[PDB]
Amino acid sequence: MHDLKWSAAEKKLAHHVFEAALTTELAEIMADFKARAAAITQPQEIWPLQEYLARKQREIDRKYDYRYSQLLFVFGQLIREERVQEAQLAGLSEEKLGYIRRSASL
Amino acid sequence: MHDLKWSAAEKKLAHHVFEAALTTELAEIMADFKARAAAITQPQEIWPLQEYLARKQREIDRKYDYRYSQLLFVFGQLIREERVQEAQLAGLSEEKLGYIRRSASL
Repeated sequence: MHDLKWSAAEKKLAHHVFEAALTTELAEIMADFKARAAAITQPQEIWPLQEYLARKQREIDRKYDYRYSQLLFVFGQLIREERVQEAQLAGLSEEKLGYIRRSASL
Repeated sequence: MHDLKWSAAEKKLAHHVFEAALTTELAEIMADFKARAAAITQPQEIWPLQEYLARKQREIDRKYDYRYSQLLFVFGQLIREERVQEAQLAGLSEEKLGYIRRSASL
């Protein structure tokens, strides 16, 4: 809940970085899911798979919050996870980058 | 909601037939699930897979109702689906078999 003004260039650059990170992570999840599915030998084993999928959807939902008021926190958190690099967001304002860096400290 | 008395031999035979049918159907579902999972190419496609799994769990839950008051209906319904044959339940009472046959008519 950072109420700053975003330029068109800022929303464009943010969209590119958000998408790149989300795409990479979802690819990872899809590969893991498929692996787990293939490894199933007994019907009851579908249960733990559903537990995984639920946890992953919730995780993604919370982490990839595409609301501008939240994007500085999101980016910081992705930088902390090493899914985004600060260089990718250099076009954003210095104010924004400061907030992102602080968010990468939580 | 058929309130009849069941002998030990009757519950034993019923258990054998119930298990045989459930085992076959769950094997089918597991194979289909695995096929669908393997065929997924995009993350969003996990959604329709979850819709399938939910429908299948509900279906099984309702159909394989292991309560003695309901087993004559269950068996009749499985006979109608061709997952059980009446010969498998010949050891049950004639009264029970009559109820099963009527249930196979719905």
